[PDB]
Amino acid sequence: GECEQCFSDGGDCTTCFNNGTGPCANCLAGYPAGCSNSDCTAFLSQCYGGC
Repeated sequence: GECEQCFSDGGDCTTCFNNGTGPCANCLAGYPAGCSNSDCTAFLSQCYGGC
Protein backbone atom coordinates (compact mmCIF):
# COMPACT_ATOMS: atom_id res chain seq x y z
CA GLY A 1 0.00 0.00 0.00
CA GLU A 2 1.55 3.32 -1.08
CA CYS A 3 -0.43 5.35 1.42
CA GLU A 4 0.12 2.67 4.09
CA GLN A 5 3.92 2.85 3.40
CA CYS A 6 3.84 6.63 3.95
CA PHE A 7 1.83 6.07 7.16
CA SER A 8 4.38 3.53 8.48
CA ASP A 9 7.09 6.16 7.66
CA GLY A 10 5.50 8.41 10.34
CA GLY A 11 3.47 10.43 7.81
CA ASP A 12 0.01 11.86 8.68
CA CYS A 13 -1.82 13.93 6.01
CA THR A 14 0.20 16.94 4.77
CA THR A 15 3.53 15.06 4.93
CA CYS A 16 2.23 12.40 2.47
CA PHE A 17 -0.28 14.42 0.33
CA ASN A 18 2.69 16.63 -0.75
CA ASN A 19 0.15 18.92 -2.45
CA GLY A 20 -1.52 16.45 -4.79
CA THR A 21 1.45 14.34 -6.01
CA GLY A 22 1.75 12.08 -2.90
CA PRO A 23 0.71 8.44 -2.29
CA CYS A 24 -2.60 9.29 -0.57
CA ALA A 25 -3.23 12.04 -3.15
CA ASN A 26 -5.90 10.63 -5.47
CA CYS A 27 -7.50 9.36 -2.20
CA LEU A 28 -8.28 13.09 -1.43
CA ALA A 29 -9.94 14.83 -4.37
CA GLY A 30 -11.64 11.91 -6.13
CA TYR A 31 -12.22 9.91 -2.94
CA PRO A 32 -15.83 8.58 -3.04
CA ALA A 33 -14.56 4.96 -2.80
CA GLY A 34 -11.58 5.87 -0.56
CA CYS A 35 -13.27 4.74 2.71
CA SER A 36 -14.51 1.42 1.20
CA ASN A 37 -10.87 0.96 0.10
CA SER A 38 -8.09 -0.19 2.44
CA ASP A 39 -4.80 1.53 1.35
CA CYS A 40 -6.43 5.01 1.44
CA THR A 41 -8.78 4.23 4.25
CA ALA A 42 -6.80 4.53 7.49
CA PHE A 43 -5.32 7.82 6.28
CA LEU A 44 -8.82 9.12 5.41
CA SER A 45 -10.21 7.81 8.76
CA GLN A 46 -7.77 10.33 10.29
CA CYS A 47 -7.52 13.12 7.64
CA TYR A 48 -11.28 13.35 6.75
CA GLY A 49 -13.05 11.15 9.34
CA GLY A 50 -13.20 8.22 6.87
CA CYS A 51 -16.52 9.26 5.33
